[PDB]
Amino acid sequence: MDIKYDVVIVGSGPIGCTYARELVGAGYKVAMFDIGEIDSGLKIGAHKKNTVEYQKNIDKFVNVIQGQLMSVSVPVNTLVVDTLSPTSWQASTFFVRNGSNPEQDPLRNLSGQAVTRVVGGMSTHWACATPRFDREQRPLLVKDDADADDAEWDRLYTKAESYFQTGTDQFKESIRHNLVLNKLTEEYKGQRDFQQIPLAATRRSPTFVEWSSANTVFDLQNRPNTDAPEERFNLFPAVACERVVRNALNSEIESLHIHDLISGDRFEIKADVYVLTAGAVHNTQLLVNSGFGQLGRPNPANPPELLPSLGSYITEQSLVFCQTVMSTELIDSVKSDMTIRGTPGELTYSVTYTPGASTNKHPDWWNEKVKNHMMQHQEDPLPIPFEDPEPQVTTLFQPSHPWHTQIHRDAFSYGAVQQSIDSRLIVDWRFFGRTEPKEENKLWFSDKITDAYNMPQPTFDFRFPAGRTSKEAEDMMTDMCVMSAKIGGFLPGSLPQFMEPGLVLHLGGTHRMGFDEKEDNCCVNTDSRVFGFKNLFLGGCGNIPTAYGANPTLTAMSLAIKSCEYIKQNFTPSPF
Amino acid sequence: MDIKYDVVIVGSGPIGCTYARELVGAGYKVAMFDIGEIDSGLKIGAHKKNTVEYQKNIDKFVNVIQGQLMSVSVPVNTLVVDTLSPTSWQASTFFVRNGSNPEQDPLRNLSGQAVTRVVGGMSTHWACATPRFDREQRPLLVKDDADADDAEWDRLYTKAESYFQTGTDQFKESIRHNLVLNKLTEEYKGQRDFQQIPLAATRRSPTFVEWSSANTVFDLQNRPNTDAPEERFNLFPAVACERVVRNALNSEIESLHIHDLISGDRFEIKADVYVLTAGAVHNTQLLVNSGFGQLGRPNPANPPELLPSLGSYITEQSLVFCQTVMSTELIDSVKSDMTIRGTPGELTYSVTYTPGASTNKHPDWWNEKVKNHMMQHQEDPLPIPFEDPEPQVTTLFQPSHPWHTQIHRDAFSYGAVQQSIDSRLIVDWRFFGRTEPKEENKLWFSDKITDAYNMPQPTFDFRFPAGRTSKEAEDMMTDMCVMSAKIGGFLPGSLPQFMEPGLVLHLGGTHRMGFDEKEDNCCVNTDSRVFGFKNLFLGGCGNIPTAYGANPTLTAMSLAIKSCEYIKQNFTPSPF
Amino acid sequence: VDWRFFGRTEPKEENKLWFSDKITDAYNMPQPTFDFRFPAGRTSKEAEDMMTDMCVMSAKIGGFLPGSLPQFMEPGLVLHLGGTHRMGFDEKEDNCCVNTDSRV
Amino acid sequence: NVIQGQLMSVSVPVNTLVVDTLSPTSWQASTFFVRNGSNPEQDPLRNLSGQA
Ligand SMILES: Cc1cc2nc3c(=O)[nH]c(=O)nc-3n(C[C@H](O)[C@H](O)[C@H](O)COP(=O)(O)OP(=O)(O)OC[C@H]3O[C@@H](n4cnc5c(N)ncnc54)[C@H](O)[C@@H]3O)c2cc1C
Ligand SMILES: Cc1cc2nc3c(=O)[nH]c(=O)nc-3n(C[C@H](O)[C@H](O)[C@H](O)COP(=O)(O)OP(=O)(O)OC[C@H]3O[C@@H](n4cnc5c(N)ncnc54)[C@H](O)[C@@H]3O)c2cc1C
Repeated sequence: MDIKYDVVIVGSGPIGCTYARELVGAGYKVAMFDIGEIDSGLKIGAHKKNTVEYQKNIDKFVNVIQGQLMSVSVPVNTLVVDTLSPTSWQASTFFVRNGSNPEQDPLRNLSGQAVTRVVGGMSTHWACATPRFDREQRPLLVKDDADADDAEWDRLYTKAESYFQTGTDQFKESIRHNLVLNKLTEEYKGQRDFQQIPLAATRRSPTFVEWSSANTVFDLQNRPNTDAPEERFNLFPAVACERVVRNALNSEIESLHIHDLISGDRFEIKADVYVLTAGAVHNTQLLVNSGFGQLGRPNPANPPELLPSLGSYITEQSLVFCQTVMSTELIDSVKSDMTIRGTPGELTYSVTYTPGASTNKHPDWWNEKVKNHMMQHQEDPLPIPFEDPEPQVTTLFQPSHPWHTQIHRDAFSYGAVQQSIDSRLIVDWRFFGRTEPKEENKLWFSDKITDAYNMPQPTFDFRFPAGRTSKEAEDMMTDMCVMSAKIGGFLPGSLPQFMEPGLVLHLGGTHRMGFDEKEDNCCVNTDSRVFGFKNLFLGGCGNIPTAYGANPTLTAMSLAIKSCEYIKQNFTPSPF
Repeated sequence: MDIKYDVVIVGSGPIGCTYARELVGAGYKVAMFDIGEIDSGLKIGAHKKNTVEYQKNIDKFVNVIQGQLMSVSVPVNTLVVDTLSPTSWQASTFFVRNGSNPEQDPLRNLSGQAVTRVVGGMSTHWACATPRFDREQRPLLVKDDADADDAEWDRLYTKAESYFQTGTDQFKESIRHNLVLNKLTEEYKGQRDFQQIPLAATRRSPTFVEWSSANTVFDLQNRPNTDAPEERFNLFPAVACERVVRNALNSEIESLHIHDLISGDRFEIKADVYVLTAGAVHNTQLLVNSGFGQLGRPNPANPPELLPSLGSYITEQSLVFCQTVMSTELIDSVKSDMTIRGTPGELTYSVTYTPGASTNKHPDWWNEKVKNHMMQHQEDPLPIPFEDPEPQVTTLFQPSHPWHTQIHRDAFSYGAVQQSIDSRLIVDWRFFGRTEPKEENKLWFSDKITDAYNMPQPTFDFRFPAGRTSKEAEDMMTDMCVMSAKIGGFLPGSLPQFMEPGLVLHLGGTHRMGFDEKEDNCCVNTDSRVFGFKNLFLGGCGNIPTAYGANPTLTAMSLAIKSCEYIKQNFTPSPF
Repeated sequence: VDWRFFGRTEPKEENKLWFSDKITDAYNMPQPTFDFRFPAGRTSKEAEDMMTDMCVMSAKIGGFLPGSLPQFMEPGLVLHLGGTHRMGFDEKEDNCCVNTDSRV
Repeated sequence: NVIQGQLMSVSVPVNTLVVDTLSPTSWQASTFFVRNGSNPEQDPLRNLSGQA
């Protein structure tokens, strides 16, 4: 291991890979550290759902997600167990057991918040939705010039969409996708617009989608190699990055202190440029362990030297969720162009349609698939083919419906096992609220309790803000009940509900961006540089300082691309 | 991909890897096909539990196991869902949905039986116990000379133990381990012997154990390579092997028909020698899809042409399970050698002991750990150090207790512990019964229903035989209840229970071994060669024809090694 | 607060309560058996609109209580069964069993 | 609880729950036979199961 690099990046998630891709491509000598390990196959940091086996068994992937997500702050457990044998060791109090955080108020938690420590980060298992934010949800990159701001976000998002391979066409021939898209489009005609979820993914075959991940952005292979002979990059897995060292004037970072988990050694790594992309919780943890913000229970009667806004104004979206079972009417409509004669299972049975008929409700491709299904599987009571891909439908956030929507099927940590109802009938509904940033909503770190890597234990003090955020969240639940009823009734066991705070994993604003540190109550500027420091940049959702409802990764990636522009304007790569 | 090899092996679990180690090492040109993919990291087919993150969070590994195990035969669901919306599409019958198997009788199933399709097979997540079988559980390799049989088994087991890196001291300095071991040793003094579970694992540090896997047997890297310039091996993942092609005379296999899951193309591969190691279920499926045994619901009115015993005489172990919470008396004895001054937390707190004082009940390595724990964590009410390794205690199968026992902690698809009771207190009890082989106990394949890979759907017809197997199983339950109570009372939520048939995953006898095809009712001889065929061999637990309680993998491995000795004597490597 | 919204069901000849000629109940009388589905058309469409109306209405008072989320209850839990010996003016014209004096 | 106690179900279909974890020595059913008051005439999917 070299001990000198041009650029060091902490975290190998898709935002650290954005910095790699830009900086390695421009000739910088780059090192990347991840506390976690290469597990995902020969494609380093690739999506774990890209196996034939998972794509044949997509519900099983929930268990993989559950397995790698580690809860961020678990309050002390107060469950009463009073049927132990009288001989068994029995506690007298609810003591600190099994990694729990006694700093945590159980009623002001994001109990669902969790992290993933693996090479590629959460992109090894995310659901790949990458919508753009409209102006109302998005921070300003240019003030007092809206068309210039729009133009800058358009250039960055388009680039970001190329890195992720974002598209809106991978599900265009699914019968279920079109059944639901067309119905919603018709019902809301001229009030709301429906489209495919923009997905970071490339379809390889009718039954397989290559989901994008960090690996798609940057392949994570050591360089130089035969494909990039003039580039320089080294990834170091199983390395915990613990602290950046500030110079005495707080104008520069002088080193990164690391802990190699396999050998035990602890080193200082020196770079020209330090990039932190360890996630919204862990960027904040590393900064606070390095003398930024305030360690310990916040204490206003004692102002921090540096970055007083760090870990305040945190935002996390409200999530409401339900599943439906498709209406009898919609399922009958699937075979509306068909002529069916005879009884299924006898030689006289047949299913035909008129190709190209002007008054057909469906296109020939749909009707051929129905026909074939019904004719080859005459025991099956449904018209939807067995390997039909899932619906992937959205109506994006608008002023009149200020929440993001997904009307689809995919794997999340809270997916349930359902066996009794045919899966072809079931559609998931996920509506995502925006949360106003408030100073009182905080991520802070204990000065006593440490986590499993011996770093300061994360602690949340969070409630959804009263006012607009809470009114929108309840309106959004109503919207989901109203809209979902157009498609079918709720699936028993997946009735409409707010999910545990944080489960949606879209935390932002922990190290937030703005034009001016004091006036905009922020930590980094629009180049993602930490105020006061020449050579320290932060990337990730933590930078986003606005109330958003749409999934944030694409936006965070776009900020990282602008950040790399600034780096390339201000630091020169070492000669090879 | 060449079309011609010396040896082809179907399956990359630890039994396939045994054939690979032996034959690639003896110079054969070998190819290995697996239907699943490389996921586990840059060590191909390595144990997934070997990440720093799993080992700091071992309870999460349960979720990984759940995600990768796919149920073999799921009967048609008959749960009544009568609270659907009146608008939702509603069933008239319990039709076949969600991959269920309409051939399956739900009351004669191995409902717990499941398979893993990944490179390395189940060894990417197993619990690494590798006991030898005593005479009573083991098939004869030598007729009419018990001491020669014994010597041949000892020679094979000792190689197998070398391949797996089997050891019995990786847990020797665990407090919890020794606390349980010592107490059980004393309670059964002169009646039963206790020891460490033999485990395929190597300890690397006080907090890290490298669990063994297929990778340990053979690293699965293509050859020739720098480290092995004279060897020849190619691994082809994501290739479903579908049929071995019999010659018209039923004397030889002429090719292996494969489906490349990524390109979609179907090929025939030629080899001199064909080795099937796809697991006890899928070896059987592949043979039946190739014209061996009988396809469809068994029909005596129609003897099959070849291997009439294929899929009959199947065995699976009964499994009883509970968890206990450590007794107060045992917990108090952990600290019996300590001198304690004053009062925890308070200034003057000191904990000491006298190294070597024969009045000590415990060794110095133990007291040093207790002492350090109690001084560095004075708030914690227990004297077991937080990083203490798990217990791994067994008393092996004996005539007077004819069941294998594990008294330990490890990750399985069930048995997830929880957060109310300190995990240092908890011990798992798994007792495993032996099941008599009976002809009427069968694994068969549908002639109409197919599985997710379009192969004949496996179907079980199984009950624990009445008589000894059933009597033993109930005696085993009582034995667990009596034994467990010397250590602590049951943990609420893990009370003593029989586990669902097949969850233990120790299925045997589906393609069983013997001396004589007809007199021994078997499919392969003691070289693992399919009767009548020159060039077809099977490996795995499916070979074992006896009633066994212990974990079968080491025994399967031993038979594979004998098989390789036959192959080496009877086929010549192509020139290199 | 509890929210209970009750829909009306169209009377359909095919929805029946009949009694076994073989199986008996606890008092040695013919075992009741149902053959029932909510009629498609108006009854079903109203019932779903009624669900939506409860979600829209209840939200004005508060959000759902976890563990008591909006759901259809098991058919008949409501115990308002009717029409098993129905009233009308004319036995044949009105497919009924009793007249407006409740006389058979 | 008073109410649940006095309400007797009018037609309970034959139960077809799978209990496959009985001890091997326990008496075990080969079919889903008529148990504990259930009604074999009743189609489980066209019932008023809450009628009592
Ligand atoms: C199930 C699921 C579904 C999701 N769906 C979507 C969606 O559809 N759309 C969307 O936009 N987002 C979604 N997300 C969220 C998305 O995955 C994250 O926003 C994204 O991965 C954030 O990227 P990142 O690079 O900032 O952080 P991460 O991906 O979290 O990567 C940060 C990394 O740094 C590491 N690290 C942490 N601390 C240290 C340290 N001290 N030293 C060294 N390394 C460290 C980690 O091990 C990790 O690799 C989903 C995620 C989940 C789990
Ligand atoms: C949680 C867990 C705990 C366990 N603990 C223990 C224990 O402690 N000790 C004990 O002895 N064992 C235990 N086992 C069982 C042990 O893992 C198996 O006995 C062992 O892996 C069998 O080895 P194998 O090589 O025969 O088969 P497998 O490991 O099942 O490998 C068979 C392989 O062949 C493949 N395949 C299947 N069909 C095809 C096909 N048609 N074409 C091509 N490839 C195919 C698979 O994808 C797979 O990789 C445990 C299992 C699990 C899941």
